[PDB]
Amino acid sequence: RQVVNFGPGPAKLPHSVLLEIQKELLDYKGVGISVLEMSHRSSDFAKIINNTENLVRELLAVPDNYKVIFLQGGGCGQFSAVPLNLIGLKAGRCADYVVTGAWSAKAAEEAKKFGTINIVHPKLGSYTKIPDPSTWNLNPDASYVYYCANETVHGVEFDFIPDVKGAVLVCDMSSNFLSKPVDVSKFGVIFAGAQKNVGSAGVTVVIVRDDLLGFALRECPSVLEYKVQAGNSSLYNTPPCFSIYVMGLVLEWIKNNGGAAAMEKLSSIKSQTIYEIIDNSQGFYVCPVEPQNRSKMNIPFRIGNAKGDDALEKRFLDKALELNMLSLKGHRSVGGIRASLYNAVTIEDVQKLAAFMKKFLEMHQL
Amino acid sequence: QVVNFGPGPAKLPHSVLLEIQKELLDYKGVGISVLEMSHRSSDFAKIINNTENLVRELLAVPDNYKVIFLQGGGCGQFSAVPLNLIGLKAGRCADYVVTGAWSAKAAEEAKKFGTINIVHPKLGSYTKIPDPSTWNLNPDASYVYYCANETVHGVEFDFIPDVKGAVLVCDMSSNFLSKPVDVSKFGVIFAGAQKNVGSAGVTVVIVRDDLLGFALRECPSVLEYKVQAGNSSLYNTPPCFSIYVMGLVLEWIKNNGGAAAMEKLSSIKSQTIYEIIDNSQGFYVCPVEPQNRSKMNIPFRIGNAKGDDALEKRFLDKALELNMLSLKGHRSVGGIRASLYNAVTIEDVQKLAAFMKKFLEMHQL
Amino acid sequence: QVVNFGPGPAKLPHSVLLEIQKELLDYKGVGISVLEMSHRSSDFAKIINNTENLVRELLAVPDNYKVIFLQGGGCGQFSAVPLNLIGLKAGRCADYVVTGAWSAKAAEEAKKFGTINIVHPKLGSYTKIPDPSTWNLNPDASYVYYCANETVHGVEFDFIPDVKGAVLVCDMSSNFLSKPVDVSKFGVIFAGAQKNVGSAGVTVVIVRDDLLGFALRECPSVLEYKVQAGNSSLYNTPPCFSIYVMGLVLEWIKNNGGAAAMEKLSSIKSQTIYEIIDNSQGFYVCPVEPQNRSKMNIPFRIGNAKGDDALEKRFLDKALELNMLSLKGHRSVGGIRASLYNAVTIEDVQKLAAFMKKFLEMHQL
Amino acid sequence: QVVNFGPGPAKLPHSVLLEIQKELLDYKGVGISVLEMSHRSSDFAKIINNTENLVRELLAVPDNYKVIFLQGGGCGQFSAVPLNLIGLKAGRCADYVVTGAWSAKAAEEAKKFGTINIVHPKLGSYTKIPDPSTWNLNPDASYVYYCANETVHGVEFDFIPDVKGAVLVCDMSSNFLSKPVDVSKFGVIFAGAQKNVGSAGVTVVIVRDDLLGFALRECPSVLEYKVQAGNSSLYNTPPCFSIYVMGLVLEWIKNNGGAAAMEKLSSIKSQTIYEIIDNSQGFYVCPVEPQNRSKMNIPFRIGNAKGDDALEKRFLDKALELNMLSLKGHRSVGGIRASLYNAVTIEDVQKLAAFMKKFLEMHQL
Amino acid sequence: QVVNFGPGPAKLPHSVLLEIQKELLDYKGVGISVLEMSHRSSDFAKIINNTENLVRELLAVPDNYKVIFLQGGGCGQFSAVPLNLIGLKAGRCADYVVTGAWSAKAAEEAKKFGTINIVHPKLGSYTKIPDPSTWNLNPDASYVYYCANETVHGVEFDFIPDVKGAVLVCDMSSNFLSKPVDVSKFGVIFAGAQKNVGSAGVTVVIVRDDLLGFALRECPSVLEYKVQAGNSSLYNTPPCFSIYVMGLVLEWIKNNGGAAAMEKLSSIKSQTIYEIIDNSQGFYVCPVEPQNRSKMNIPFRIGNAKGDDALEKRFLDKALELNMLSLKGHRSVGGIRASLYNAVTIEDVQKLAAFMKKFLEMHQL
Ligand SMILES: Cc1ncc(COP(=O)(O)O)c(/C=N/[C@@H](COP(=O)(O)O)C(=O)O)c1O
Ligand SMILES: Cc1ncc(COP(=O)(O)O)c(/C=N/[C@@H](COP(=O)(O)O)C(=O)O)c1O
Repeated sequence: RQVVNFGPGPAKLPHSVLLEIQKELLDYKGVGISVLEMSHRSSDFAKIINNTENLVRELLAVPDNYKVIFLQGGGCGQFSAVPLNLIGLKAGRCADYVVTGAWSAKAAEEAKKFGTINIVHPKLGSYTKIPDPSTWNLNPDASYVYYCANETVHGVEFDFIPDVKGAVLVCDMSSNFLSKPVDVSKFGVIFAGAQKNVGSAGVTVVIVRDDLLGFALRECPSVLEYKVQAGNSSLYNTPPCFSIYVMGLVLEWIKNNGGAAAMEKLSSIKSQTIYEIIDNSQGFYVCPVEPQNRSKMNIPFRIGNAKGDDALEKRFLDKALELNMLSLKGHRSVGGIRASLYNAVTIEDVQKLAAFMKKFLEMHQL
Repeated sequence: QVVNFGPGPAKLPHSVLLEIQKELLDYKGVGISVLEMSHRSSDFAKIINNTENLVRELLAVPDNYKVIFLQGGGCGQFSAVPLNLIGLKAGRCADYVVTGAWSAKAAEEAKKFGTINIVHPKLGSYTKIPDPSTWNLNPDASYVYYCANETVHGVEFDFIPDVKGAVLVCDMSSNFLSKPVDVSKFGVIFAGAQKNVGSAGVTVVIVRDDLLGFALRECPSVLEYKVQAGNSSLYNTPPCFSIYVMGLVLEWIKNNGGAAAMEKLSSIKSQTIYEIIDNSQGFYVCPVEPQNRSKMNIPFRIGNAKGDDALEKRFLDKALELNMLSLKGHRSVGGIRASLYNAVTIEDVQKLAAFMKKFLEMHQL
Repeated sequence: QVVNFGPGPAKLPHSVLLEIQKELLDYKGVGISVLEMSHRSSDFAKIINNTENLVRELLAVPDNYKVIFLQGGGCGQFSAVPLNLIGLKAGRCADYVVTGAWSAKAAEEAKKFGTINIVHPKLGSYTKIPDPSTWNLNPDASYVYYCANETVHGVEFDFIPDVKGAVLVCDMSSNFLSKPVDVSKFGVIFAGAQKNVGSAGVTVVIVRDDLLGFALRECPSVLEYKVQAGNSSLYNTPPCFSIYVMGLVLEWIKNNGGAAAMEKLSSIKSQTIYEIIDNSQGFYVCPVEPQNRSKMNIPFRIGNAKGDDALEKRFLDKALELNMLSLKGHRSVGGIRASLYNAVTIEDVQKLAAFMKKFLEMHQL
Repeated sequence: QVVNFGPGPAKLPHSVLLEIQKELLDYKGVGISVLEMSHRSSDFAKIINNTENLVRELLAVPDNYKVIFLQGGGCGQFSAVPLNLIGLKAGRCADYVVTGAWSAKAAEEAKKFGTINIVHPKLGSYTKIPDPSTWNLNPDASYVYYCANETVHGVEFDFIPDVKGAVLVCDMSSNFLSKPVDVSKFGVIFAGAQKNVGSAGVTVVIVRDDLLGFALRECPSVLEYKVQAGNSSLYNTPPCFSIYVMGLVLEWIKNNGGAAAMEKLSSIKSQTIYEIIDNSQGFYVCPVEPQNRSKMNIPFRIGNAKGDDALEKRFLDKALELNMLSLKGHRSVGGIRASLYNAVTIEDVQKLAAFMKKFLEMHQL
Repeated sequence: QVVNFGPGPAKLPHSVLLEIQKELLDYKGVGISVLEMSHRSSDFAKIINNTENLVRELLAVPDNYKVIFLQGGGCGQFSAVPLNLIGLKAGRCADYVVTGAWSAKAAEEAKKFGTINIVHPKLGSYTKIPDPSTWNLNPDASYVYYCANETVHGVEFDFIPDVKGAVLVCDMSSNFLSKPVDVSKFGVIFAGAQKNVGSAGVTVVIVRDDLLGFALRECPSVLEYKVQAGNSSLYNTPPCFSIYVMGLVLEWIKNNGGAAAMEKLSSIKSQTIYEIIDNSQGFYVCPVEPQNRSKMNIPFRIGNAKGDDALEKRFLDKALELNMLSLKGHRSVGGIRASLYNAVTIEDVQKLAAFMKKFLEMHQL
């Protein structure tokens, strides 16, 4: 029985990628050492981190006026780095935030340590929709505007780029990075933790417009300052060498599988398969997210009713584990069930979940 | 062949790399990779808790000391230790002992968060440790910071300095677990894993549990000691594979005799090279005073104290021809540098010893 | 490393070729090969019944439809369809729609068994589908025949044509189970397995149960639907191994999302190649109208519409160096033809996409 | 341990299955399966040519005969033989020699294309070949048909009959290449390959090259001898894998001594069983007159001429317990039947003979 | 791959054996082997003088001591020590400390040359060192003898016992040059080279120069200290090759850090094994008391203190299967004995440590 890994982050990696890492784990391409032993200042690793940046630029069509850097600290680290580097862009130290789920809320709260944060929309009773941009109250003197493209815990995803009336746009794409093409010119800063969609945990990719450097605060750590790191080509200090090497192998895998354009159509096929089972389930599976904001990456749902049948949800997760389908348990803050369908999750995998969901419904529906 | 004298990231034990390779696709039968593993799983809980217990056992860490695993490397703590501690006393003052390039870098970084005073008079050359008595200590300084092993200049403390009861913060990146350490006398110990205990990506921090909460407002949450300690280093996704790698290297250190056996091997390896430099009749020149000579990093010059560039080039070329990697000195000092961390075996240093002996035998006048 | 763009026989899933190899000497532990298995044994009964069940499941074939497995390939049904159905009405007439080479061959073969009226005027170039509303249908015709996907000219139906209540017959040889089909609207569907759902030697035929018993006297017993449906495809020895191979391919299609997912995967594959042609600025020429372009077979020319023989040879030569087999166009059209059947993965097509993009960038004037 | 006495499909040489298994993913280094191989490729031309040459070599087929490989099995030829040859003379009549189940099936099928006349009186039991002197031959008949070996009743011709110079069509399916054959005496020879030369899916048809061009109008083009001979059996996609398998079995026959050695081996094998029957003192009864006994299929009963069902079941149940498969007689006859085709080794017949001897020793009253 | 745990002769450094091999036919260009070198040549004089200088340098032998190389092994000094020194006092009495089989064998041999008195009561088992204050010393005895490291029983002295001024003779064959030695406090130190400093054939004796000339009349000239020291160990033909071999081992010990490094390596190696024995839950049983445990020879039992014969046999069988040689204990004690001399590297000990850990995990209940 082969394992089906629906991991939410860290998540599943392509099997062929794990085969290459295992192959050259003790003698990387004849150099004689491992990537785990490789000096970050050698020519050998210089090609690895340069090829990784070249892949990020190619796959996302990143314009030449954007800097691509690899930092540590994960996504939650960028929750501090974005205000540290950008909240001083305008004297008021004001920043606008769009809270559509748990991770955009966690980021807005963290930004209050560095400036006056304002949520541009009236609070949502439940993270089940994106507030209409026509209802946003945007500060014209705000340094930037922040929003989260894909909410991992709640399954709410933007399928558009919001109009911030010309403001500096900041976006958190950790749970949908390189699942679809992006017009990078519309953004000021894009960041994404690699552990979810483009590699393994340890490294965070950040795409910064080159004219936004140099507004960092005095309290910004040098290792998180965009100007410092973009000047040293992500090599101000020792970067997560192995995680940048793993990321390049996952990026090379996306390119060989059709790039961002193909990942979007595949993400449609996978998410549709599950969403159709839910909508036709006659209430047996309950996804409260509204259809136009449903995420193609994370599909959280309940069983039985809108509040969730705990016994039925316990049998579901237990029968799914004996079938070697891991990490289907929803986030501990919402409970229920969460199916994550990142790039590495194959169509045959979603089919296994889809068949199990149809067989489980035929067996417990009333 | 291949003998890796890397400064950091450095060589890993060949036994460790073999196990990482064996279970990269199916970690101990669970069915997934550690690269694929979730930090909120019970499987990674065993990994990160086993790594913590090894840090506590091998270093004899008291139970009133938190052990957290952060990101950002060494230079991350250059910003993390002031953000977490410079506000311990209202002055926002800190005493810094600059014995080399890494203590100077941390001293410069701390200037972003308060008043930073360098304790001694500025040295002309990082070749000696300013005697602890000539230290201009501030009684109201929030903490005193020094670097146990200066990787670029080869100046290592073989003692714990006296700071008149101040909380002591030490940077042991390039000598972590190379010798037993009295953790009780320290307030905060940090070390980047890539030099002597793991691979690049994760940093060990040992903090006395009564120094949390003095964090400035601008301290990022992933680097705030109080936050990460209260979440067992799981406030956000930690460098899972790096923590798993370190757990195996710590396991290797334990099986070979712990911190007690590492120190004895550190002396054998370091003295083997130092005997060659001292008996070299001026062919090899190491400027460090013998009492402060590092046992991990040995920088020296060839030909003269200023360095014979043409001679040092044939050295590094012939050394590369013999598959001895990363012997080139740091770019700010030049010359040669031999890094003899835990994974570097006695067999390795003997190869470097026989090579330096013959090279001197063929180029000295 | 080989990328198989074969047009029929075509590529099989690597998963399927592996299980066929493992079980070649001892199928499921019964002691013998499938090649040695008797068509009367209880073991082959499970094989052919499962292969019948999968066809009914993956296409949603209603209960009033028979599913049989014949020999003779697709061209066998060019004679078996008239022999079985041209006598539905006493006139011995049949309406045929000639959109390419394979419907043209079927129309000429049917003239041996009756009077055949082609429903539309000659096209001059197989580049479009004549409008079904302009179709000259005979209300006394026994059936209406049409080829859903023309493997040589790349002309595919993206709809079911209205034949005004006439018994409808379709040649789905080259797009069988590449998309869902409303079987209720058809009278007879047939498809050679060697193009999309297995290996050569067997032909699947789907017949409405009231269309049996209209076969002419001259129809062979092994090709009479009524005879073969009455014996469950076992009137004589069936292609046992070829039916077994089909069952594994169908089981592979079911495990990958059924026909619904094949249609969307075929959209990704064909859109990737067709866009390279449209943006080629005349370097790649596909004369088929976009509304009728095939998602399975993409024939095109290089250089200009009539074809540059020099560029088309280097394309096929460099494609052969890269192990991209069977990309040469059919003998009657020449040029290039890429076949993107079910087993052809997205990763395969990307190798073709990168090669066509690089060839254009290197020879475009 | 399994001993396969299958009637058809039958056992294949273990060395053939071993080679098919190892080349199944990468046939002779070309990079693809034969199941994926195009029938128009250089590789398959070499396969189908080698299969034809071995047929011509082992049977010594004269140059004025076409060797074509068809689909539809032997029952397919039951229609292809009349469709191609019943119009040879204007009367459209054919004379048929019914010696068992497969002659009667073929004679009845032929009645769908012309007037068929059995040349001999209806035999009360298929136990003897009517003396060729008794044959009532029509001098205006288009051909004379007879079955060489009746697989169900065990009646075999050990001579080429005299048909007064008429064109002779023979159904050698169950004794093809079990002995040399004077091909020059025949007009059409056909044989399903699943009994003694390969796997199910392909039929070998040897036609004298002047009998081409007499096919009826209703003959399917895939079954027309003239069409297929002009296309080297490549008018449409042929059963590629079956022909590849058939070639390997032909190579195995050639390496084991050709048709001459098969006749010597088939004599030793059938004698081993008949000797048990002839000396069984009525315990085993074989109704066929010994001068017409088949050397390939040995049907018999246990107990008495009509057969004791209680004893025959215990025989088959114990035989199945010993892993001896397909010993049950045909459904229309019941009882026991042993098929001893070329792949059935001498040790296989030795296991059966030792079992029959012990079974006779345990139940003979 | 072979790991040599021999008790004596033991393993030699792989580098030393390589040099012996390379220059076996042409010792440093001279044109002859060492095996052919005349002991009276200028070439061999350089060799034996080199070996003597290395012994003085590594052990810090004061100038008032003679260093001589003799034949006869260690047992040769069991006779040579009484013959040379028992006449130092007219009583012909000598004190012998019996801690194991080698001091016991040395005490018996000493009775041939005088009245020998064992200083303590016979132990029930050679598991500890009798307390030095419990020693019954003869003030009129010529000398006091003891064995520093008992190879058979694993009892080792970690001190220089106070003999109240008497001249002290010590048997250091099992730990010679495994640690710094205060040579001044002894009268005669001897050690067979075949255990920790070379190959069999030669024995080193360190004699204080004021103790020469007390040899009895029956002392052979080749074994008299005054004779050999008077001819620089060249009274007769000395074991030329065994001295040359020994000189390379000494050169190897010097390049690896002298005796101070051999002391640290012995601590790491012995403790790695002892930690497994103390934590074995009685699975491994070392009978020696912790304060007298040898660091060169570790004897233990498996299963219980008396030893499970079947369990220890499967231990030695899998040890041989893993190419770990000479682990079987001495015949008088049985069980397992692991020898950890200077040439036995840490990797060798780690190999054994992992094997002992896995042998326990698969046999312990
Ligand atoms: C003592 C000490 N402190 C901090 C660091 C850096 O850790 P990082 O901040 O994780 O890179 C290091 C790493 N030493 C390395 C740094 O080299 P680099 O200049 O970064 O290429 C070396 O000596 O070559 C260190 O030795
Ligand atoms: C749509 C459609 N219908 C019928 C056939 C005939 O298959 P067969 O009769 O089994 O060969 C085919 C076979 N097509 C193949 C035929 O190749 P061929 O021209 O036979 O070498 C092709 O397109 O190249 C088909 O594509």
